[PDB]
Parts: sequence; C-alpha cells; structure tokens
Amino acid sequence: STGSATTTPIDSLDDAYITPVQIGTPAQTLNLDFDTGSSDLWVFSSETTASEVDGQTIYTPSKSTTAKLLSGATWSISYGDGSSSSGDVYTDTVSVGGLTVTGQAVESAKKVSSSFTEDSTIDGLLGLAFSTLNTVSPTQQKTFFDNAKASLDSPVFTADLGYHAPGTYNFGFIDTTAYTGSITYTAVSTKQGFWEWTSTGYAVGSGTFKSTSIDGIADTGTTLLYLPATVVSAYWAQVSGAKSSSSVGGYVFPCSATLPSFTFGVGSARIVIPGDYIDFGPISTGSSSCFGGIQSSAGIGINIFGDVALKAAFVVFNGATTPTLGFASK
Repeated sequence: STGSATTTPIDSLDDAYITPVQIGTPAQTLNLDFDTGSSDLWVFSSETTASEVDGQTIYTPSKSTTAKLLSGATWSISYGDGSSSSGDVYTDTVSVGGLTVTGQAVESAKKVSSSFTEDSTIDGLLGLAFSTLNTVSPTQQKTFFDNAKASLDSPVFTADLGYHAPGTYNFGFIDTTAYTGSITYTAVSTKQGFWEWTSTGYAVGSGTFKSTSIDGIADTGTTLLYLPATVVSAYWAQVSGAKSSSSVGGYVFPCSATLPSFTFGVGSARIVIPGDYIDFGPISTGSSSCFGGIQSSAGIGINIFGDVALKAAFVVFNGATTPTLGFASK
C-alpha cells in the first residue's frame, strides 16, 4: 500500500504545516501537524477542557463506531519548546492520503497548553519519530508509520515541504518526479528516538564550504534551523545590522536586508537554503526588525534541522531495519 497527502502552511510565514487525517467511522477529518520530532498521535477532542478549545476541530470518539477506549491508558507530553498536552487513549481507524491503519492509538487531549489553544489551525499532532518516544502509559503505543510499515510497498515516508506553498507527505514510495539530481542517503542514530544524523558542514552565501560534523535531528515539527553558535554567528555576520537580541529571543535583522543563502552538507552533497527562506518577518506588527530563521541551538542541547532546512529538500525517512535519511535538491 501507499498514501499521499498534501501538507499546507498554517500562515504566511510557514510557521507549521497541517495535513488532513481521517479518524474513525464515519471519518472525522482533523488537520494534524506531522511531527518527525515526536511519537504521539494526539487530537483535540470532545474531552478537551472547553476553555482550552478555541476554533479547533475536535475528535468525538462516541460518534465513531470503530473507536474503543484503551482501558487504563493515559498520556502526557512535554515538547522542547515548553508546550504540553495530556489525556486518555482510544484506538480507532486512521487514514492519511488513502493509507489506512486499523487499531491506531489516538490520544485524546483532556488538557493542552496555551500555545495549542491559540493555534486554531492545528487540531493535533501526528508523531513520526521512533515509537520508543511514545508517552502512553502503562503500555507504550506505536506511531502511525510503525503500524503501517509492514503493509507499505517500501518502509519509507517522504517530506516535501513547500516554501510559502503546499507540499506533500508520501508513505510507502519515493516519487522520483519530486526532486532533481540524486538522493544522498546518510546514517541515522535512533539512540535518542529521533531521526538523528550528522551533516558534513556548511557555507554562508557564496562563501567557501566549511567541512565540519554537525549532529542534529530532522524535525518537521520545529519551524526554524537551530545550529551551533559558531555557525549561526558566521551566518548573521554577513547581514549588515543583524544582531542577537536577548529581549526578542534570538537573532534579528533589518527588514530592509537581502539575506544570503545557507548551504548544509549531506555527505558529499549540498542543500542550499535560499536567503528568503530565512526571513520570518517583523518581530511585531509594523516593526522594521525582522526575526531570523537560523538561530543558535546553545541551551537546547541538540541541533535541529527544522522546516527552514527541510523545505529546501526532498527528504526520505527510510524506516528499514537500519534506518537512514535521504536528501535531494528539488
């Protein structure tokens, strides 16, 4: 089997992407944030504290003839950005882009933190990291991809995120028309439960490539590109007037600037992030200070290849017995 679903930016900055997912019988379609940095499929629901729901579409398990309470199971997750959610668990039928899993754990939120309530466009998350990170207790549950894997034509999914435009998540096949050149594959460590890999270096604009190992994770659920402070300083030094602002929380730059590109290495291959992808717009409405899309990972504890980096590539998440990651230009 295969599946193919369009993923759409939630706003004009590409802050996140939502993908429609069918849950239950008859189908209840919710728009979920596909997240290669976590391993829980959770949804706003009829059980979510009413004051914490503000415009999201909710899953109502009592209206699904295939929903079953997973007796005794609870979940609670805290994400790297300080957000959180928790609740109980149903199993139900879940379909993405024509690919159907029966008996998928659907984690129903009883509580969500403020940033989730404030994002009316995101009805929940669909985790695509390794199932070892799933938070369901006392019986850990499998991700949608892990449940689908055995049935897929090939044990892979691909992320093709758009810049200021829709893109695609495919399951079970590699669309050879969706990228240019060849796909370069690179080793993955699953020891922390993430799609963790080592970039071979970077370049700023038209500058020379610096060969240096940069360990990090491919995280579709993170908006920006978080890299070591040395690398980030080298980038912003090429933008007149750019500076790190403690009050704003990162590097800012004059909105009148033209940003240089940023290249990262994948083996001997190179992925180029155009300068425009690094512009996240005014820090507040009407400001002439703009927020940068490349930020320091110091204090996060890990480097993160988030959407800014991933949307410059066609990315293969190869879930074979020994997982690997593939990157192609597009």
